Amino acid sequence: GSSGSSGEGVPFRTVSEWLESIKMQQYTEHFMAAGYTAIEKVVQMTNDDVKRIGVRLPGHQKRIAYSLLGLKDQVNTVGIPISGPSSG
Repeated sequence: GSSGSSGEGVPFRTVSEWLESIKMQQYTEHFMAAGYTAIEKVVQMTNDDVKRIGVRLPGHQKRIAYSLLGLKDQVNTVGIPISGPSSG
């Protein structure tokens, strides 16, 4: 352990900036009604939820589901993500 620069987490602050990123802002109206106005809850929802919110298509589903993975991953990471070319 060590004390220094801490923080970081979720990349987006609103569900709009998140959905719009994957061309799914049109579904935002549904996400809110379902109770996913905040990314904090948008990550809690399961794959099935993505089908209940309104999305019935295969693509629109994966498009969001795949995006959810990065959300839970971002909040998990204490700082910046790993990479190849980096000292240490």
